[PDB]
Amino acid sequence: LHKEPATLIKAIDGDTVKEMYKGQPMTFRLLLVDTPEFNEKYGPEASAFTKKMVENAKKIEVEFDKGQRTDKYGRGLAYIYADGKMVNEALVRQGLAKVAYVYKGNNTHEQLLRKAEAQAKKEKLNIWS
Ligand SMILES: Cc1cn([C@H]2C[C@H](OP(=O)(O)O)[C@@H](COP(=O)(O)O)O2)c(=O)[nH]c1=O
Ligand SMILES: [Ca+2]
Repeated sequence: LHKEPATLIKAIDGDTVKEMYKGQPMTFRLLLVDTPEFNEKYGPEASAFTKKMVENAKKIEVEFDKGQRTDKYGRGLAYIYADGKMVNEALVRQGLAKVAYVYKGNNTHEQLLRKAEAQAKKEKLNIWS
């Protein structure tokens, strides 16, 4: 895989972010994770985590996997990086997302994220508390 540029348009919630990619606005859904909805427990906190992460970053990047790049709702599916740090993984490491939606096409970083989840679980972090 490789990183490609994008600029933040707007944080949306824990695992969705509006970004400009190849000069077009689009909503990205983070691969391999599931944050709770804003209305659920840790939802506000997930949204807050992702927001600060992408808003503070001098450089946002987008990384498509090998399978499909758009989901059935037209959302981009990618690993998103903030100054080189992966938002998907960072959420999971903090117990603010579960590893989820692991489809055979698009799972390059599954084991990395599962390793993070294990550590979050060990620490009884947030969702795991
Ligand atoms: C993360 C991800 C979600 N989706 C779809 C499956 C789920 O469909 P349904 O909406 O029919 O449940 C939905 C989960 O997104 P949210 O967790 O953002 O709701 O998005 C994919 O198709 N591919 C993916 O990689
Ligand atoms: Ca969600």
